Amino acid sequence: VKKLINSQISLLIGKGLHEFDSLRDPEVNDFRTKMRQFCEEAAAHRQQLGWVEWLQYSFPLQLEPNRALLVNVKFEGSEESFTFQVSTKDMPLALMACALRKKATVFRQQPEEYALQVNGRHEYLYGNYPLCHFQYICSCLHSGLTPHLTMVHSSSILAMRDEQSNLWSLEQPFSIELIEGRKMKLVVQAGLFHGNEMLCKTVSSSEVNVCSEPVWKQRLEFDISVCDLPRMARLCFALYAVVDCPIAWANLMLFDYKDQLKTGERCLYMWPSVLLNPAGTVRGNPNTESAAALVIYLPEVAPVYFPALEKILELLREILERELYEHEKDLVWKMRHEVQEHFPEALARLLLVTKWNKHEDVAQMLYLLCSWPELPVLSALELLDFSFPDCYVGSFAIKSLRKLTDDELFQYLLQLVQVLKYESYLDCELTKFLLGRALANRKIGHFLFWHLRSEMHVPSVALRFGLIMEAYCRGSTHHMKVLMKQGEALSKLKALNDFVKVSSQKTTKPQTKEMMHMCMRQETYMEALSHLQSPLDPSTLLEEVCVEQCTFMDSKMKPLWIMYSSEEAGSAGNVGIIFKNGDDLRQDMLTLQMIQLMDVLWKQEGLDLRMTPYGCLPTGDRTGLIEVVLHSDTIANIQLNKSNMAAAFNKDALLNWLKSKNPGEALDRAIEEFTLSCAGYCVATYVLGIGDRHSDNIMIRESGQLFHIDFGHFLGNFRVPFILTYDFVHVIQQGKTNNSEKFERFRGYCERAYTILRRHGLLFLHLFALMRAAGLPELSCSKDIQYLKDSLALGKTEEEALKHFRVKFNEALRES
Ligand SMILES: C[C@H](Nc1ncnc(N)c1C#Cc1cn[nH]c1)c1nc2cccc(Cl)c2c(=O)n1-c1ccccc1
Repeated sequence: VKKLINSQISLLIGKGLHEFDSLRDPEVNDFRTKMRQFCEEAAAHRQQLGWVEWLQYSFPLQLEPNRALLVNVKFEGSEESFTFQVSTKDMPLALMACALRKKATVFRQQPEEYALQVNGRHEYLYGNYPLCHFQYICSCLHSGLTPHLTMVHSSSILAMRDEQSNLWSLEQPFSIELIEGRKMKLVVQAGLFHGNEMLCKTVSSSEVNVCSEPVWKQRLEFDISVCDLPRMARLCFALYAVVDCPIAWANLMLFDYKDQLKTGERCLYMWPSVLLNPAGTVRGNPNTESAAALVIYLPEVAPVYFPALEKILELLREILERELYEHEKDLVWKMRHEVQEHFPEALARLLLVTKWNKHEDVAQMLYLLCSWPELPVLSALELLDFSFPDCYVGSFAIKSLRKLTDDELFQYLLQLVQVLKYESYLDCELTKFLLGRALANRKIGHFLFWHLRSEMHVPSVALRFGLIMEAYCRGSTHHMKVLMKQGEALSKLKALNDFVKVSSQKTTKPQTKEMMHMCMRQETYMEALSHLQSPLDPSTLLEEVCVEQCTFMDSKMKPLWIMYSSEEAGSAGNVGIIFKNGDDLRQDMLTLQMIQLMDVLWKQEGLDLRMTPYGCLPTGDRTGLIEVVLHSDTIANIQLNKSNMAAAFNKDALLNWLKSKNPGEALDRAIEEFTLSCAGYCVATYVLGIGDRHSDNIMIRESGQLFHIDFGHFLGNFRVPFILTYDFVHVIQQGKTNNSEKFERFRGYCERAYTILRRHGLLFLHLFALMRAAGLPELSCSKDIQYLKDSLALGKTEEEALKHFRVKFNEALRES
């Protein structure tokens, strides 16, 4: 019985559990235990949660940041439905109060015992809040569509819970003896690093010939006392050749995870190259066989652990804040004590002057860290940055981070996961925290898994991600079932796309399309492809898959197009997803995630650019899912101006198009939608650098809202300036050649959107800092990020920045 599970875990996480054991690594062994029971006691807690507390776990709310409204309401055991009229300002209960009395009359005669399940979705309606504060309601009301809810009893929501049954004396210089290696001449650079910059000095070595397997036994000496290496400090090797050609690199913690200094001899299996790399990880390559190892000797010292801590309890400027000439590092460190007293939110600037190479400053720096008032989240995001490796800051950072909402957590989740690659050991506070939150919220649970599942093909993180995944599973056995269902859909889809690629090679679109439909209609594909939660959205219920509607785009990686339909969800149950295999999909997810962040900040200052935030989810190696936006066409299609329709100038295709989708008065609103979304995405794509936009990767929806697809290009990689296209300019202007009233309302939208993002310019900056961890080729250098500072123009005055933004815009009308 524990063997079925372990086995289902191996399947699910993409690595066999037996590969852990088989490592005889003690660090990994107590990781697996200290975490198995954090997680099971977490689940313990879970199966005794109250019923509403269960709803808040399995189906956490969806929420937006005077008039009336129609709502069909059901019950479980039946199909009889009543329509209502409630306003947008009622609570969920008014509805339920009113829902039972129209029953208490048919069945011929207590609203607090209930919840409104949205229909054919794992979404529910309950709480403090008005009706239109809800993400579904304020959404059905635009679409003007009737909400369809279900009165689900407390007895029913406990039934589901039930189902989910589970020292400092050493003052000589530190040095290593080099030994052998196993792949002109050969060089071996080595630095002592803490975070970003180095403690000691650069230390090359004896030259040898590429005649190698080489042997060095040169005693390599480092410029720093031993009593003064910090608790971290990573030692950082690098192997090249000249008469410079990079070869491999390798890092390692100078201390045991269990705290003690590292002696004495060990073997370093190195990762290759492309030139000395403090940021790569401090575990070694799994490729044992192929891998160039390096062997060194970490010398002896008597069993010196690293001192616990009541015994580091030992001990006009401000044209300053928010790079130095550090004839100013002084006054910062000098009067550090009332930095803490009178300026707490500059903790970071301080750590970035603290001496890590000498333990007296560190002990003193840490001394102010424990008394430090906690920070605002924006600040804690800063401290996660690589250049604050320190266990303690990271503890402080995590400490200040518990004041996150599950909503903001979900909003920064992709970065926090990237941060997991910096961590120097396995059992860190961030991991404990993420699993804590994840186990405590099933939407968080969902997306944490997939952020990890999607990287198990990358050797540098397969072990850690694997390890956490398994823990998550030990604490959520049921949710493991639901994720298998998903991973199997994706397994099959992949096979089906392989077939579609191959088949399309030798035959026509109707033939391959009709062939695919049979592949699908096999018993095995119908079972796998149906009746699962959507990896893109766990409240979306992919149920009965419509094969007649499935197709594939006749382009290079032949993405698939899968429609679905729930009968107990009606029209809002007919949804689709896109399978794409071939491309790395992490670039887009980042882009769509940031854009969605833009729509939140704008909405939080009362500005709705009617944006369009479709899910994008990478699931595996160059493989992931994209969410389908029904009722939408590419501009490029629309502008082909074909015959059929009911356009004398190509300029008018788009507008005519718009007209035919919105006759009578509805064309007013669509133009408006159009104008708003076009302001959003124009500013979105200008701030972010999104390149070569053309009518093939811009889509418009019948409502009018336009949105962008295919985000390959990013942060102005080929300075990307503002773009305004004549033919949306022509739609904005309702047809007219000279509609300055409608066009400048449009310029304002843009200016507002731009200024609102500028006041959070720092959030985006902190968030792009952490993503540097992600290996995204168009996001690695220090000055890919300066693109975002000169976009946001964050170093100018608000009246000045908007001066220059105004130049950029005006030059972009001028193209048309
Ligand atoms: C370009 C269009 N794309 C999206 N359509 C809606 N909703 C989205 N979410 C996306 C998307 C996307 C995307 C791709 N890369 N990054 C994001 C699209 N993508 C496809 C992908 C695979 C297979 C097919 Cl058969 C199609 C397909 O027919 N269209 C399409 C073309 C014109 C009119 C309607 C549909």
